[PDB]
Amino acid sequence: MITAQAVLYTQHGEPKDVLFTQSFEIDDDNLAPNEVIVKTLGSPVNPSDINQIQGVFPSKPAKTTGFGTTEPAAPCGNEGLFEVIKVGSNVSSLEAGDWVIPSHVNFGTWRTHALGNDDDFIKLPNPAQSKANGKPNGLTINQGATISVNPLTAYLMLTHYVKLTPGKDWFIQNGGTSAVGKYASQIGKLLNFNSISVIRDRPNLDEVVASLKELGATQVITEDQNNSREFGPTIKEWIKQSGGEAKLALNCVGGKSSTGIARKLNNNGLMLTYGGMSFQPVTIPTSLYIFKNFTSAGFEVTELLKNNKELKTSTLNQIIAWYEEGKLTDAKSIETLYDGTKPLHELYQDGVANSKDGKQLITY
Amino acid sequence: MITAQAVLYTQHGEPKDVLFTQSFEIDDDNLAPNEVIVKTLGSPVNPSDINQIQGVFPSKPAKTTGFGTTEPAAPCGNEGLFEVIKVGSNVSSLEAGDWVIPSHVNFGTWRTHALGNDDDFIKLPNPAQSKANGKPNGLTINQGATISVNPLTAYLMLTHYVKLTPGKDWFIQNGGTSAVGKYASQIGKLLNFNSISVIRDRPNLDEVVASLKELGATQVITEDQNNSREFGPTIKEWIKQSGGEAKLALNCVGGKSSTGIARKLNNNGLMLTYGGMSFQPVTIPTSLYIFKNFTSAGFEVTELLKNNKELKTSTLNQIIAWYEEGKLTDAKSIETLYDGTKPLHELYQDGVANSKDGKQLITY
Repeated sequence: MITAQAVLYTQHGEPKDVLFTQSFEIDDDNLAPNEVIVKTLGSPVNPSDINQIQGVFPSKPAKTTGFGTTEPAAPCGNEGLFEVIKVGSNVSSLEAGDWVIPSHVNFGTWRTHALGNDDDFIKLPNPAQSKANGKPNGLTINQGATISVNPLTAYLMLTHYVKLTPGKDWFIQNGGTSAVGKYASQIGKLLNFNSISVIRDRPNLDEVVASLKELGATQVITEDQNNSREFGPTIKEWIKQSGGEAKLALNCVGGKSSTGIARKLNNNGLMLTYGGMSFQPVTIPTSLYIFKNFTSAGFEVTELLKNNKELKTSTLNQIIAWYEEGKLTDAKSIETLYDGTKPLHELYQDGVANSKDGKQLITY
Repeated sequence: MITAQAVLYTQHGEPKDVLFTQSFEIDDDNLAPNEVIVKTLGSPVNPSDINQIQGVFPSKPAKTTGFGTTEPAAPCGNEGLFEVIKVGSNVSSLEAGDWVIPSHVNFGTWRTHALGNDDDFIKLPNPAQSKANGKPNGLTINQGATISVNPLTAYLMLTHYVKLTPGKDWFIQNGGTSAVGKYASQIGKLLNFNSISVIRDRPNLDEVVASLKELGATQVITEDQNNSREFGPTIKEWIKQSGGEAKLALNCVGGKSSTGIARKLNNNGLMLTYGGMSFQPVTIPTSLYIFKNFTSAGFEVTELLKNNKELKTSTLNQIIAWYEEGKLTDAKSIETLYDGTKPLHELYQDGVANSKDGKQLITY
């Protein structure tokens, strides 16, 4: 009998206030034919996880008594990497030792173990399988645990909405040093898309710029330069010389930044908003809508993929392969190991609180 | 040999400063086979007309000498009602006495007469023709002179982008007392679309509200109510009881107003921005994009119909029919009759200056 820990809440609110840790048991001698037991390897703290706990995310796991609680409680975390421990008599798609991620949202990944059906999971190659398949790299635990949200977000925003002509057309994005921003630069490079990354000014600007250009940003400018028309002419010349157009804007900041990148688009431009920096609405000049046929839309990967398994699968398969082939690199997470000396929910509360330091991965 | 007057400018700027009237001549004894001569019956002062004269607008008429000016000058006005007075030998589509509007922009409708091709015009039934064919009404001159932009704008925004289910679904619009707002309220009633009109508060609010409801607004609310967090439930209750959804917002104000009507849409809502007050950018909370799959787009009827004659014709025919059936009404213009005792351009200047008193129509 396995004793496991889950991070739960009985009511919505701030993670710092409502989270707690619940012990529960999994009977590993009592497996229905299609059931699978997994043990968590790592799961990150994402803004959408927090939004779920706050009660504002579109989708959230149902509160239930399934963890043996007194009141209905919901689990936390939408993504993470697990190792298959044991499978039921009718399970062929998975076996012990396999790496898996949840097949759907609301699984609850902030916990040590889970019991599910085989179709609750999507198999990733573990490093031994990648090596046997002749691939130059295996996935790391961070790469598997963070593969389902930010890399798919970048890929789908660049490919699913407007068709950029390879070698010619441009996308522009703010939050250039964010996780999704760095994925989009890399994917833009792989797809032969030109791009401008707008970033905040920093002490080590020259280093960040060179680093982002290495990742695949064609040009890197600061927010100041995004908003200066002393700097403006530089950008239209870039687009001019390429023979293409700026067709797509990726916004995760809002406010003045979103206006700035929106103004850089050519006619019939599309902006996708997939994140927002606090109390800043997306602010677009009326003239862009009326005269430049600008469109501003939203992107949220979990809603997009909810009833589109084929799209999820093909996208995920391409990200997995790009990691195996050394074509994509993740940003390093700050990893906190759960050794059982500190309550699991506290590790995740720290992760929420410290997310400003960088991506927080709780590992096991 | 016809003596004609045109309102013109040699330099962009305020109509206050730059407009003047020139005489020019039209030789009616020598028409090319496809040519037509029209006299102006009426043409309005519209926002875009003023914009072209200032120059801030996109598309303008080219500055030439064709009106016999001592310097290159441009004509003013894009909307107008004309009567055919004489056609060329190959003109079958039009006869003397026919009513026509320009088939394209940049026509120059602030003048007494025009010479063009038969394909520069679109035929409308004059009242004699409507009446003879048993129609309960014929077009007034104002209805004909203002039919090409605002009625088409309202009709197309309501029908061309999202399908509102009759009796059930809602659109919401701001600028509820604008010319387009009032057409949209009427068309909504005609097509069984529910609508909320948001309007600025006024000393005679009760009268305006009653008037808009008679035109076809289902509900009318103030910008204060639009801004009210606490009013949310009432509006949700309106939509729930209809068993429909709010699918479509029409924005011509920007700022807080655009925010307020955006928030009132159900998930997967579409906003169309077709106008904007002063400064104001379209301000949309990041959450609408990310959590409610909100889309905000533009509408400009000139670009939409630029190469879609079939759509323009189909739409125009419906507006014409409704005017004839007495099912659609225009807002009354302040009419200023040009009789030659005052320079033509001065009438239009007075029109621009007195624009806040209402739609200004210069008649002939």
